[PDB]
Amino acid sequence: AEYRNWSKPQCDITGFAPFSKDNSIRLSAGGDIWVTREPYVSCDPDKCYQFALGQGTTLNNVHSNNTVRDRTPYRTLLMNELGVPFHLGTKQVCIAWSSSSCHDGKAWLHVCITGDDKNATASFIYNGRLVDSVVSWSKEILRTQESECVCINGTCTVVMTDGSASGKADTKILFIEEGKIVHTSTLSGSAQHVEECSCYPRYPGVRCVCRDNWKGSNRPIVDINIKDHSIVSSYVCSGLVGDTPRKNDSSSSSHCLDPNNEEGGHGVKGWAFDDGNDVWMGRTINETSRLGYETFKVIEGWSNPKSKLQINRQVIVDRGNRSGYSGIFSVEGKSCINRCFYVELIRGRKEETEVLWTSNSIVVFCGTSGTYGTGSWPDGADLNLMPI
Amino acid sequence: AEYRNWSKPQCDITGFAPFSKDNSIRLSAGGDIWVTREPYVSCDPDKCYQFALGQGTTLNNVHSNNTVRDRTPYRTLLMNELGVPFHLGTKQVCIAWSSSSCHDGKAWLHVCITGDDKNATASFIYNGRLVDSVVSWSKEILRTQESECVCINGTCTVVMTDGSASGKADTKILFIEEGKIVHTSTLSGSAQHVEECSCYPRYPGVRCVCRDNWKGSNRPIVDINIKDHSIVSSYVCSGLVGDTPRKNDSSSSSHCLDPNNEEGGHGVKGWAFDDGNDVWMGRTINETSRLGYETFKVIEGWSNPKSKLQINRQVIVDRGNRSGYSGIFSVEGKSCINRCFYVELIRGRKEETEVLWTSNSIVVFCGTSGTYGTGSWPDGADLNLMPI
Amino acid sequence: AEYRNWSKPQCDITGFAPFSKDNSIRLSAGGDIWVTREPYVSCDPDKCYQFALGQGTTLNNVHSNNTVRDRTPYRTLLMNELGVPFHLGTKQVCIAWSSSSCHDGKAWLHVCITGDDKNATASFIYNGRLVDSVVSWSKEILRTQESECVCINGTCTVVMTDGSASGKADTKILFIEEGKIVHTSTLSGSAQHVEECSCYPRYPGVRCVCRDNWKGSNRPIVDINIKDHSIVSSYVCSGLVGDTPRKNDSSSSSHCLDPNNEEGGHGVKGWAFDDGNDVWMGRTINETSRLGYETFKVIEGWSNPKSKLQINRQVIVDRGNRSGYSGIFSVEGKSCINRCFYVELIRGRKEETEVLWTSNSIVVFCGTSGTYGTGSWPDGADLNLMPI
Amino acid sequence: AEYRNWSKPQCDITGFAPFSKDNSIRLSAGGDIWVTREPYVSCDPDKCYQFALGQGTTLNNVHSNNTVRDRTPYRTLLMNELGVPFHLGTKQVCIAWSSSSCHDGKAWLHVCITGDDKNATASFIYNGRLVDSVVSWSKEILRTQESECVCINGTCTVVMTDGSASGKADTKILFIEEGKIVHTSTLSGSAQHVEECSCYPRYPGVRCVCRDNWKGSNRPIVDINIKDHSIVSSYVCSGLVGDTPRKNDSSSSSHCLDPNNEEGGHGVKGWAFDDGNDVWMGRTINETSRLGYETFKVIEGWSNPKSKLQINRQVIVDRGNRSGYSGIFSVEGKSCINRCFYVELIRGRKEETEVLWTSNSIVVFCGTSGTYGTGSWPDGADLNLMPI
Ligand SMILES: *[C@@H]1O[C@H](CO)[C@@H](O[C@@H]2O[C@H](CO)[C@@H](O[C@@H]3O[C@H](CO[C@H]4O[C@H](CO)[C@@H](O)[C@H](O)[C@@H]4O)[C@@H](O)[C@H](O[C@H]4O[C@H](CO)[C@@H](O)[C@H](O)[C@@H]4O)[C@@H]3O)[C@H](O)[C@H]2NC(C)=O)[C@H](O)[C@H]1NC(C)=O
Ligand SMILES: *[C@@H]1O[C@H](CO)[C@@H](O[C@@H]2O[C@H](CO)[C@@H](O[C@@H]3O[C@H](CO[C@H]4O[C@H](CO)[C@@H](O)[C@H](O)[C@@H]4O)[C@@H](O)[C@H](O[C@H]4O[C@H](CO)[C@@H](O)[C@H](O)[C@@H]4O)[C@@H]3O)[C@H](O)[C@H]2NC(C)=O)[C@H](O)[C@H]1NC(C)=O
Ligand SMILES: *[C@@H]1O[C@H](CO)[C@@H](O[C@@H]2O[C@H](CO)[C@@H](O[C@@H]3O[C@H](CO[C@H]4O[C@H](CO)[C@@H](O)[C@H](O)[C@@H]4O)[C@@H](O)[C@H](O[C@H]4O[C@H](CO)[C@@H](O)[C@H](O)[C@@H]4O)[C@@H]3O)[C@H](O)[C@H]2NC(C)=O)[C@H](O)[C@H]1NC(C)=O
Ligand SMILES: *[C@@H]1O[C@H](CO)[C@@H](O[C@@H]2O[C@H](CO)[C@@H](O[C@@H]3O[C@H](CO[C@H]4O[C@H](CO)[C@@H](O)[C@H](O)[C@@H]4O)[C@@H](O)[C@H](O[C@H]4O[C@H](CO)[C@@H](O)[C@H](O)[C@@H]4O)[C@@H]3O)[C@H](O)[C@H]2NC(C)=O)[C@H](O)[C@H]1NC(C)=O
Ligand SMILES: *[C@@H]1O[C@H](CO)[C@@H](O)[C@H](O)[C@H]1NC(C)=O
Ligand SMILES: *[C@@H]1O[C@H](CO)[C@@H](O)[C@H](O)[C@H]1NC(C)=O
Ligand SMILES: *[C@@H]1O[C@H](CO)[C@@H](O)[C@H](O)[C@H]1NC(C)=O
Ligand SMILES: *[C@@H]1O[C@H](CO)[C@@H](O)[C@H](O)[C@H]1NC(C)=O
Ligand SMILES: *[C@@H]1O[C@H](CO)[C@@H](O)[C@H](O)[C@H]1NC(C)=O
Ligand SMILES: *[C@@H]1O[C@H](CO)[C@@H](O)[C@H](O)[C@H]1NC(C)=O
Ligand SMILES: *[C@@H]1O[C@H](CO)[C@@H](O)[C@H](O)[C@H]1NC(C)=O
Ligand SMILES: *[C@@H]1O[C@H](CO)[C@@H](O)[C@H](O)[C@H]1NC(C)=O
Ligand SMILES: [Ca+2]
Ligand SMILES: [Ca+2]
Ligand SMILES: [Ca+2]
Ligand SMILES: [Ca+2]
Ligand SMILES: [Ca+2]
Ligand SMILES: [Ca+2]
Repeated sequence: AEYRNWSKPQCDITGFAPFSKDNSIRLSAGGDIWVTREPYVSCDPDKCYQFALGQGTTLNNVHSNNTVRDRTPYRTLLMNELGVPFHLGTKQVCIAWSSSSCHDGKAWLHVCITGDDKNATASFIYNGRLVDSVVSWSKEILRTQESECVCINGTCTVVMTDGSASGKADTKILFIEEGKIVHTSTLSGSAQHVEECSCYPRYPGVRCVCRDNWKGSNRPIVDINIKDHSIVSSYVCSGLVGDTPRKNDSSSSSHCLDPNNEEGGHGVKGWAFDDGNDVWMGRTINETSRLGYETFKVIEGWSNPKSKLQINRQVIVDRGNRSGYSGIFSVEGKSCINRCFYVELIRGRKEETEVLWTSNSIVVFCGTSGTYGTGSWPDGADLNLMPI
Repeated sequence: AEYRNWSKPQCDITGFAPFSKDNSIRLSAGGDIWVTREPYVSCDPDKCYQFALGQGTTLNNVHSNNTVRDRTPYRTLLMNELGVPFHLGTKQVCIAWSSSSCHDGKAWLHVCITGDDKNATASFIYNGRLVDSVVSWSKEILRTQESECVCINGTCTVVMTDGSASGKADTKILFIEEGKIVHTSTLSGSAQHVEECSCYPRYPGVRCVCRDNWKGSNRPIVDINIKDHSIVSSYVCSGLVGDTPRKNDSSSSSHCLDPNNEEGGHGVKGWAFDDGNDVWMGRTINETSRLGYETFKVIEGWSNPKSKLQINRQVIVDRGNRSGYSGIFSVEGKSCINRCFYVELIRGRKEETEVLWTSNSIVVFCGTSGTYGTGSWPDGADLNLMPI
Repeated sequence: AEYRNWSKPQCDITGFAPFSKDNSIRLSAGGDIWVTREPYVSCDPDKCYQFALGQGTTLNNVHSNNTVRDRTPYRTLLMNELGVPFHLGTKQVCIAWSSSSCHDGKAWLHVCITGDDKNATASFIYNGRLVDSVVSWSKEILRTQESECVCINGTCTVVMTDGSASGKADTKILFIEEGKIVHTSTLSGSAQHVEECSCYPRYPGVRCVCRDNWKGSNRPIVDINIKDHSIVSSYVCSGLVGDTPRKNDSSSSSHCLDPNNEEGGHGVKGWAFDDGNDVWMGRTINETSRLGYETFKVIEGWSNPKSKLQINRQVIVDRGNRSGYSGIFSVEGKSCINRCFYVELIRGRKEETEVLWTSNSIVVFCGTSGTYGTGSWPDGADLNLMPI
Repeated sequence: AEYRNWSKPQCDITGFAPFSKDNSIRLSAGGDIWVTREPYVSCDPDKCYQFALGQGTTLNNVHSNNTVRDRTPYRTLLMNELGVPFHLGTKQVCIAWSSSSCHDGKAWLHVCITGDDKNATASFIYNGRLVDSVVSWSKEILRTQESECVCINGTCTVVMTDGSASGKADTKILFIEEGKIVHTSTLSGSAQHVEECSCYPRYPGVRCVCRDNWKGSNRPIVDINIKDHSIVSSYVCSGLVGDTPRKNDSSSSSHCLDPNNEEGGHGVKGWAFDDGNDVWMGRTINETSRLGYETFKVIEGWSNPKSKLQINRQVIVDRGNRSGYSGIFSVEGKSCINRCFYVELIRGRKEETEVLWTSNSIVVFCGTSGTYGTGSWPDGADLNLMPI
């Protein structure tokens, strides 16, 4: 086995094609399925895995009451092969209420954060054994991506944030070789508030598209030099912005270096990536809440903060159906690196009151250079009929 | 690992021997089993897999109401090892309400069709990663085999139909190398309406025996040249015809080049294959509905449209018990290529009203050059006692 | 991978040591466990598998009513790794109401018999593909071992019986190379009625200890020359006899060449093997029914029909708890071939009336040259409390 | 594959980092989970396994009544991959009410003890086959570690005790090469009462930290020379003692060679290991019962019986939540041997009366040379709401 370098061109992308769905909530109506949130997909050199943060319970289970909560001692990172729903035989790969995973071409890395809100611990688990850990630096919910980290030449990188949700915080990018934290660079450049980075290889570096929870409805960008550890940061230029909340299409504005200051507070995890000077991104369709999910190409939307010229719109989930977190992952082809995305379909509290629990299913798409049609892939669970 | 060429003679066939049954519906009476239809078997160079189109639900599950429906967003292709019933730990290999799979000797191909009836998308997934997709060409339920595709020298072929069920439609045969659509040939020769081809290697080409849903109770044949991409087409000569509906044995007639125009409208998925100038086929015993299932050898039935001389009849499922789709698959022996078949045993709506759901189990047989006896392998589920 | 020859000495045996138990019936009280009977253990060169004949249902399942019946269309051979209870994810390896399996060192053989009582079919499945089949020869429940076949130099042998349970029948020993029936020898020598042979390698041949269902409470022996296909047969000399029913210890008698004519009618599957001129065997403790299970060494009990000198008694299952079929299997050590046995613990009908079903669990022991103690390993299920 | 020598330095340890949790009891509230006690973790050269002694039942199961009992015929050793909860598809690797497992670098050894209290049998199972067994020597609950054995150069060692719980007993250390008992050394040196040793490699020997159930609240130490089979024994010097019960921190005293005679009677399984002349250990926080669980480094606590200078305290489980057995396991890194521990979280009888059963979940930590924070990882099951 060799290390993944990802030293290949990004694939031709004309839009995205259907790839997986787990129907997890519909299945949990007549089966033992884990209660989850904050899921993601990541793949070894052969095949993909779906991950999620469990609530240490199944759904048709008295313990599923109040799974609205973000951090308990019972949250673990569940890891299955993609499209195998989180059944009772699913492996919990670490204790974690925040996490991120990747494969360097030789073995898995899991970055797992649990413990006290004011003093959480990040364990680093590579090749099925604990190799390192770090404390919270700022003592206020040490957290990371909730999607795949990225490894190049065997150096894995991961964005972690400690401190305020709605003010300045302390973001650090760690570098990991065989599970060992070998360097820490701190957040630098013009990105002001960084979370939950959806990151992807982009030889010779990594690139991340994050969530500003403070002043921006534009998403931050972070560029990571793997070799000398340098960090630059900015925002997705594109005049059509990717966070939720945001202002509508006619009212919105962005900026390449600064938060737009537009409904900025709060956010949702999301993704985007560069296509020359164009940008592919997706987002919730509804501008205030996590209902619906679309993707498009903004032309010059990677280098022109004034551009609102989208093309290749696809509805992934229609505007009446619920979405949630979404993130990028990258899959090496024969000649090129393709780009894929998953989308958390959240059901339950607080939005839905028919049931006491909070879970999610996923649906997953992949970049295609072929043709494709139209549709809608929502959760499909009828909450009026689920475990009373 | 090398590519499958299948450059071996077809095995001596004196009839078929029992091979698998999953008892899926009986199991679903006290366990969590997926609701399925449109199943098939296909095998890698070591071992076989059962596939089916799930309804994104298990049976003892409120979501199993109305699984009569043919296409929802929740349908995925389930893939298990043959004889492992579709339990909750079963892997969903793509989103699909129409599908077809094969192994080229190196890796799996899945052809998966989902999305809008008028604009469905066909994703092509090879070696656990999406490589291509195509849109509907005619905008009316893009669909494919519901049984294994066939790959020779690493070029996989698959029949896909778009357009009318009960008039002319646009059938295309695609060619796929490592998940990449490398050519499309359109349907040619004298076959008028083509569906759900049960296809099998026949070095140097592929051969398919399809379903005419329009004017024929004889089944179409399609011959696919893998090397220069040419396509010829006709009908199964044999005077005893293989579709359902059909006219009875004394009243029936066929034709080698044309639909018999005999109760032709509608049909059911089925299979047949040549044995010199003889033909092996199977079919439902009842001539109007999917009750019972038999197989036989019509002598000169591959080259003489007047022949009604059958021998080696076997009842697979008796005439009081329900059948459904059936299709061929092919298994490489030490010296020869054997031929096998599965048979969908459909239970539930609309025919059976004791329950609100629609599922199936399977039973599977294989060509044998040995001797064999007699029996009946129905579904065995007592619907009077199942999830009320 | 090479072929198993088993060209090693039988291990020193001072008695048997505990090896596995599946608690299948106790588990089925709060889980989805298959209804089974006629189980056995067999092992590949690495590890062991438990097999059983399923009733195409789980226990807490309406379909478990009447699983007393010996042959239905829904019976399949279940195969798990040893000590993994027959859960819903268990693989059904063929359709079978009678079966036998072995590994030649390269791949599995399954011998599977299903279909009409008067015209049953025996499929031969090797390396995950059907290679041969035979019809019933005598048209009266073609049946085989219900325990492992034995393969030497890649020629597997299996005893099959067709015809009368309580008169002369037609026993044949088949020889199989890569799933192909390459020869059939018919039953020869002085054994009059042969069933359900518990067979074991004994270089250069195989040896079997069977069930006489007609005139003998002594068990038959069958010797199989793998190279020239010759067959001799007799009975276990030992004056303490191994069938059930039988006469008590003081009243009993045997004979090396002839059925003892002692309560002979009927029987139960069992095992024994030679240790020089001594014999190891086990049997039910109760002499008329399948309650309890013991093992011992009869000294000179392999060559002297008058000897009733037992030593090294072990209770495997105490005389108040239910037993059932038991059979031998053989496990290659570094220097020697060890001998092991499983014991069917039958629960349910007709003997137990608290429930409508009929199943079994297993317990398994292995030959040891060490020391060992005493105990009792019954089924442990409280049928007064099970699925009403 | 080569033999594990463990000829590497013990890793830098600054405390312990989170590693796994199975939430087994919370899961058993809406799923089929085994009833267990006496669990442990052990790892092959790639990955870790959780083990436990099952009660031959699942929790939501009538058979879970009275699982308070220590030895029944239905207890088997369950083995899963670490963090896969003991679901119904879990493999029972032997019959055992006392056990211990290890991997020599080539294959697993299981040491399994079942049968009569006064005449129990210890089976030794290596590479999926029984190789040896021994009887009870003293005829009073032959028992072993309930945590991993240790293998060096392919000689595995294991501590076993027979005889009195609250007086002198007969402890022996066995040596096993490929499952074969090749020598037995008896307990020697100044350790008076030995149980349930938590053992760990320490090249060139093994070292164990045990439970004195008679006169000591200090834990015994046993040193095992693998090459010449010699045995020395003593007690953990450290003035803060590791058993439960014990006297409080201000009242307590220890002794390097003798039981402290301090509330000594009874005990709980535990672990410790040397760090130069310092000692790492953990223990229950409550001094009389198995509520809470902490770990610390006593400075000079390995060579000075007067030292009560602890540093690097971590709460693993807070003082209101239940603990239980805990034990060490060892994981080979690239350059060093790390040390990890699991902790049995016991729920049910006799302490908790809301339910009739007795089970446990686990939580697992690992030595880290990094930094770490604070938290609490209890069982989390609400017994007021569980299977009535
Ligand atoms: C079958 O499926 C395919 C693929 O999904 C559909 O084709 C796509 O249709 C979408 C939506 O209409 C297209 O996305 C849109 O691109 C527009 C670009 O304008 C024109 O420019 C191109 C070339 O430059 C011309 O060839 C063409 O005439 C375009 O019209 C944007 O203006 C759109 O944005 C606006 O409309 C959307 C959606 O309605 C609004 O929500 C936005 O906020 C905004 O106002 C949009 O992005 C897409 O490019 C097409 N894809 C491809 C590959 O062709 C078929 O429409 C579909 N068929 C059926 C029957 O459903
Ligand atoms: C045990 O199991 C075996 C195998 O299943 C059975 O043997 C088969 O029996 C079937 C059904 O009778 C045979 O199939 C039939 O072939 C007929 C051919 O006619 C004769 O020609 C051959 C040689 O040319 C002669 O040797 C022989 O005498 C044949 O009679 C066809 O005429 C049949 O078609 C007609 O009958 C069927 C079924 O009854 C109708 O439904 C049809 O519509 C049609 O009118 C039929 O196809 C088969 O060939 C036999 N197989 C083998 C390998 O021999 C045994 O019968 C069975 N035994 C018991 C006791 O059940
Ligand atoms: C702990 O566990 C061990 C192993 O299970 C037990 O030791 C075994 O005990 C059994 C049962 O008593 C022994 O089996 C018996 O062998 C007898 C042979 O007679 C003597 O011959 C030898 C040497 O030739 C002498 O050393 C010895 O004194 C023997 O007594 C047979 O006569 C027995 O058959 C009769 O008794 C049985 C059982 O009671 C009846 O049911 C039979 O029908 C018959 O009348 C019997 O086969 C066995 O050999 C011992 N094994 C070993 C390895 O020593 C311990 O007894 C046990 N301890 C406790 C406390 O339970
Ligand atoms: C975030 O998480 C980290 C790691 O868990 C915490 O830091 C640890 O805090 C614990 C508990 O206070 C420390 O353990 C203690 O060590 C003491 C040593 O005394 C001093 O000596 C060192 C150097 O020699 C000085 O640097 C330092 O000032 C120490 O104070 C012992 O005295 C303690 O034992 C006593 O206190 C405990 C716990 O309160 C009692 O229960 C005992 O019975 C006993 O009386 C104790 O062992 C530990 O060393 C720290 N670890 C590290 C790596 O620094 C942070 O406290 C935490 N932050 C928050 C906000 O929760
Ligand atoms: C669910 O949790 C809430 C918050 O603790 C609690 O008040 C409520 O009683 C719980 N609901 C049920 C049905 O137990
Ligand atoms: C967005 O979601 C809100 C919240 O329910 C809803 O009321 C509103 O109609 C939605 N807005 C749009 C523009 O679809
Ligand atoms: C099942 O679905 C039908 C069609 O929508 C609906 O009318 C009916 O109420 C459903 N049945 C039940 C029991 O909910
Ligand atoms: C075919 O099926 C129909 C539909 O129920 C039934 O009424 C009829 O009797 C069957 N016909 C034959 C010839 O068996
Ligand atoms: C079980 O089967 C018997 C035999 O057919 C039948 O008479 C009886 O009604 C069945 N029992 C139940 C409870 O359905
Ligand atoms: C054997 O079993 C029968 C059947 O129940 C029982 O009545 C009898 O007591 C048993 N006999 C012996 C000798 O244990
Ligand atoms: C549980 O076991 C105890 C001890 O045998 C018994 O007395 C009691 O009846 C059992 N409880 C139930 C609910 O059956
Ligand atoms: C220890 O546990 C006992 C048993 O319930 C409890 O009563 C006591 O308060 C605990 N002691 C301490 C010091 O926490
Ligand atoms: Ca924001
Ligand atoms: Ca259930
Ligand atoms: Ca038709
Ligand atoms: Ca008999
Ligand atoms: Ca249940
Ligand atoms: Ca003590």
